[PDB]
Amino acid sequence: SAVKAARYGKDNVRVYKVHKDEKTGVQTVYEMTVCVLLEGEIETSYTKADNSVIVATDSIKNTIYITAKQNPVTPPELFGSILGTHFIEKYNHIHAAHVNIVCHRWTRMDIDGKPHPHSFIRDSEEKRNVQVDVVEGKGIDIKSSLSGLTVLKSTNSQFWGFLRDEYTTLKETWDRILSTDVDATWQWKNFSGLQEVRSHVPKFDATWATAREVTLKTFAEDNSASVQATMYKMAEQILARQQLIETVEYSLPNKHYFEIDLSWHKGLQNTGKNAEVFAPQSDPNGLIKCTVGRS
Amino acid sequence: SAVKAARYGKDNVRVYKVHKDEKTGVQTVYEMTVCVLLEGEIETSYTKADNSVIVATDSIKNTIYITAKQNPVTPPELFGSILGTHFIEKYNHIHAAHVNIVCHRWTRMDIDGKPHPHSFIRDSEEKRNVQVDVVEGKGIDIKSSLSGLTVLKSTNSQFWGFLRDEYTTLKETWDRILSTDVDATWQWKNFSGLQEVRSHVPKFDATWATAREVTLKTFAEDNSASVQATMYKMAEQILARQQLIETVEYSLPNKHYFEIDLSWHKGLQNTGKNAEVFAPQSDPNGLIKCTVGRS
Amino acid sequence: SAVKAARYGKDNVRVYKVHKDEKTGVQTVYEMTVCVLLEGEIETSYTKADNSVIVATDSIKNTIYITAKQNPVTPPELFGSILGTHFIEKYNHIHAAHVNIVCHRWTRMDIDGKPHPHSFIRDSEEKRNVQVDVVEGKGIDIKSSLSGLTVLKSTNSQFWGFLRDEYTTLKETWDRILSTDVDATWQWKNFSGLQEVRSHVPKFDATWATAREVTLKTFAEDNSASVQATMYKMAEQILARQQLIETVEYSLPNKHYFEIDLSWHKGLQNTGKNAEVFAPQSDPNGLIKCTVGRS
Amino acid sequence: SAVKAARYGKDNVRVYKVHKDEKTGVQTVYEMTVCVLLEGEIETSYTKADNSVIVATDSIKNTIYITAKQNPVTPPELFGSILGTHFIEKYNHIHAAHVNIVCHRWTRMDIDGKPHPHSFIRDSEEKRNVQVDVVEGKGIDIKSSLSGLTVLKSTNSQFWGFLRDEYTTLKETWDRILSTDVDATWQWKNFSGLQEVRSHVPKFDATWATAREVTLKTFAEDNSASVQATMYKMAEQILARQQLIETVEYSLPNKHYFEIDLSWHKGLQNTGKNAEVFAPQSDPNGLIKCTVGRS
Ligand SMILES: O=c1[nH]c(=O)c2nc(O)[nH]c2[nH]1
Ligand SMILES: O=c1[nH]c(=O)c2nc(O)[nH]c2[nH]1
Ligand SMILES: O=c1[nH]c(=O)c2nc(O)[nH]c2[nH]1
Ligand SMILES: O=c1[nH]c(=O)c2nc(O)[nH]c2[nH]1
Ligand SMILES: [Cl-]
Ligand SMILES: [Cl-]
Ligand SMILES: [Cl-]
Ligand SMILES: [Cl-]
Ligand code: NA
Ligand code: NA
Ligand code: NA
Ligand code: NA
Repeated sequence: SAVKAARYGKDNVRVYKVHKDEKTGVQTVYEMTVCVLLEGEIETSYTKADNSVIVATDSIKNTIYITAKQNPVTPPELFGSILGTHFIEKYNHIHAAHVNIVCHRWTRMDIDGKPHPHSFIRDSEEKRNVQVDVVEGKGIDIKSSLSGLTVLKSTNSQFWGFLRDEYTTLKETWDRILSTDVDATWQWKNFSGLQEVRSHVPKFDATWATAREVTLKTFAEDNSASVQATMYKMAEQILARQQLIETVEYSLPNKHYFEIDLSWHKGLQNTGKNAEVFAPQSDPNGLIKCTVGRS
Repeated sequence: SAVKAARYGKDNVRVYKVHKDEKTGVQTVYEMTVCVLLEGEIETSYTKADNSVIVATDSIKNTIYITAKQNPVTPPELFGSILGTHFIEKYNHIHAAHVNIVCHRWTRMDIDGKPHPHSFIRDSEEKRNVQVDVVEGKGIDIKSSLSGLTVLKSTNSQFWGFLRDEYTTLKETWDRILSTDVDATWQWKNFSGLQEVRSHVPKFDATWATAREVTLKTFAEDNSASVQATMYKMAEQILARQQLIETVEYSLPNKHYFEIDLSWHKGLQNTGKNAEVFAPQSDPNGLIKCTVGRS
Repeated sequence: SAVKAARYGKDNVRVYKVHKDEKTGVQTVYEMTVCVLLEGEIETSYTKADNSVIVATDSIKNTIYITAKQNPVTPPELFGSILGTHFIEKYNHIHAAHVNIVCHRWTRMDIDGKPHPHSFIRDSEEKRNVQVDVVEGKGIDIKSSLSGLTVLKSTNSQFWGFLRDEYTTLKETWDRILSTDVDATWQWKNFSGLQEVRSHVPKFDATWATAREVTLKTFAEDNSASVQATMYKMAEQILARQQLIETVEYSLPNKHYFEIDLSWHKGLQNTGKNAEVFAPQSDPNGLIKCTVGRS
Repeated sequence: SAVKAARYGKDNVRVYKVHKDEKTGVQTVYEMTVCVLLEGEIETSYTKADNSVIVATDSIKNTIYITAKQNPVTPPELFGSILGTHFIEKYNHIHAAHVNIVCHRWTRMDIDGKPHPHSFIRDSEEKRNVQVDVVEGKGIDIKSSLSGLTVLKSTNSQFWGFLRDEYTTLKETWDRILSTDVDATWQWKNFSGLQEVRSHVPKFDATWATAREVTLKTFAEDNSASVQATMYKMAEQILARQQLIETVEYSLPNKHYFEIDLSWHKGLQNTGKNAEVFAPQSDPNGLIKCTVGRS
């Protein structure tokens, strides 16, 4: 037998960094959870018990802290590219570094209508992520995403005209609840190295904001024919506004809210146009995925 | 042996209700998770296999939906009191009803600076809860609360002057991070029945808003001497502004963020005044509780 | 306003201890998660910012490790009583200690039919817990429990003869699935102090084993008339076999498994006696509780 | 823009099936959680709001229940292949079906040393999974796995001889705790269709048992030089015993247990050979992966 693939590192490394403006007294915090997996000429640590080729995962943890100390941690696309580049430049036998970053939300509090200088609030479990693959000789591939963005619209969603056969019981509808937890990923054009990543730094935060705004506005305003149709419109817009993006992938749960027939109780009307009370369903759930690129 | 206590019912009943303003076209959604436990003369269902005294938990589920259909579900203090009163009035052998309600956040989206009529966003995992105990002959006891309100301040927190003995290693500090997930409960004066609860309906939403505002403002502005000292100030204010409240209870985790000594690496300075990068600790965590009443 | 109640300490303190038999070479591991909350004359840490009365929670953490080093950690009833006694004896102003212990399962592996000397397997998420309240002048109150014991029987469960009115839709049944996650707690006679707790040490492990065996055997063999009726039989037996127990409390979810009517599809029969495929329900769920004592 | 990839279906479909032996009266239960995602000529549901090409996810749910009713659900490799084949044979425009199955453990209870005919116990959160990709014209690809198998050995694990530079603080050790949650996947030779899958049915359960036994025995007996070295030995054996397997992939967290230096307290010795009490670390954790194939 042979080692066909191998990667190892440190997962779930929690990092907090604070910036302090000496002038204004205004402090800004950043919190993230970092994973780094390395590949390279490390097969003999598996086959021969040869640990000389292993950069200990504890050392990898240390390197994450040190790197955060000496460099900006925002935007995460940049920090990840610095962190990954470090490993392939520092260690001659390590030819790829895979860096995953989950950014947690610490939003500045408004107290008495005024932004507070050093107090924050986790105003949502929504994340902002990046996956950075730094491969020696092949540049830097970056996938940005937002996840855990949970929304619901109480009307202006439809689902009719679908295939009906002997396995079908679902009734067509022209008015239903649509709720989902949005997972959106935009993959960037391959970058040649750190210098090129640095040259596009302003585009990362701007593109994250545009992806979020487009997702929210399109969800809210589209008279949805289906989750499929709605998510395609989102992806189409994001591509049109950032040429450095090659693809956009959406993954959307369809979190069902069932009508409750209460007519058995005193002829109470609670279906169709009379539907007020619904039963949210934990499971099962639809799962719709699409990857959209350029023609 | 004998039955000393017994209660049974339905837990985790998810409910969604929509209100539709025919005029403005503006829709408002409410989602909650409801638990109802009943007590009474039901001992023989345990001792004699006598199910004639059991109001099936499935029926209890049905009753929650029907009640939500026919009554307002906001404020939750009112809905809970209606739901609990129903069981003790309807069934002669059922002398107490315990109703727990967890309200989930569906916040109206702002699209292009304008409130959207029927789209929403789960803008936080923060909850608003109520525990309503309706006891026949003894009225209605209500405990309101907010939970999952997670905050962090990066400075203006201290902890020094504590007891030092041979079990102590903790260094005194005059500048640290303070982060917690707030759990606050305010217990109302016992109400005589539904009519009295109805008479104070406007006070429930107002008091929830005041408890939240006081918690946030006091956290942000207090130069904290300790979690103990800070939470007492919160409780003191809430009591002063709502006379119908008898007690206020806070339960606050102290979620630690440790300094990282990086001096072993090229004399890098990252402690004390030079501290920029911290390691958030998942566990363990301090746990501070206090119940404050009137003298 | 005034401080009506106050307690503070350390939660989620993970502890691992290994015992090594020098003779046999056989090692035994113990893992637990510990919480300690203290009460006493500590009101001025809340009201006056007086930290001199605070035994830092970090020190409490240290004390847990030290105590585990110097004492047996099994049975948990004993370890908890030692840990709690320590705080009220050591600190003159601390009059109560509340100690919660969650024991995790590390079961010795069988390799080739032979017990392995130092390898283990988490053979279930079932726990064994204790809550120990050590109050100065009032002795030691201990509540032992097992939790997360999840079972299912595919027949020999019934539910008929329950109350039917206009809120009832549930059909009577003489054959259904019964599944639950068992939570059982047995409260011991108050002990006068550590010496008395030590004198009954052998009874703690024996009584835990009996409570588990009785729960499992009664669940498996009882032709259940209801969850109520079945759980009472369990409690009755446990009381009969350990006179040092004052009460036994069960809390049992009724985790529903619904029949699926597939007759709409080619007259497929899947209900009643023909029921083979069921839909497990995540929520809602029945919740049945009972506390049984001695007459 | 264009649709580069698309798949949609139903996730988290919980299924329970019971088998009843009319002769012995012995009942056997199976529970699983199923996901089915379809691909094909369905791009116009995204681009043109054309739902005529959509086999509703609700219908997919129905089809899972019906299929379970009419076919064996064990081994899961077979059930998944039947379920996936159905979709590509039934619908002319659907060219691939992806079926994920998570099997939950319901282990027959032993009551009084005797197997009980219809009572079971969730004796672990360990799973048995399968991922089945049925592609029209390209056969059936099956990946079997076990996950959530959590183990710990208290000695006979080492880690020394690793790379040391200016980012290294980790001390070499010749005796440490090793604990992990095992994730093991074995990928089968591509099958031509259902008939070939049926012909190898006995090999699926046998190979799962061998993978589990090899994992446990090798973990327990190997004087581990590293997680890398140990997991390679496991993979090597599994390949040697089942020729129909092409690759074996392990993914192993290294769940750290830190020594606690208690010497600051009365010279208490708790490190090295004197180490008895450890602090389990929730995070961070090492993550080691390897894919092993045939040379
Ligand atoms: O938007 C939807 N897309 C679907 O594919 C689908 N299938 C359903 O059963 N409902 C659905 N709603
Ligand atoms: O605010 C605090 N209260 C405490 O009781 C405490 N104990 C610590 O170790 N730190 C602490 N911080
Ligand atoms: O064992 C049961 N006890 C109950 O109270 C109950 N209520 C149901 O609807 N089903 C039930 N099953
Ligand atoms: O088995 C191990 N493999 C590793 O790569 C490693 N790195 C550490 O720091 N410890 C480790 N233990
Ligand atoms: Cl769907
Ligand atoms: Cl604390
Ligand atoms: Cl029930
Ligand atoms: Cl590691
Ligand atoms: Na390299
Ligand atoms: Na009554
Ligand atoms: Na004392
Ligand atoms: Na086809």
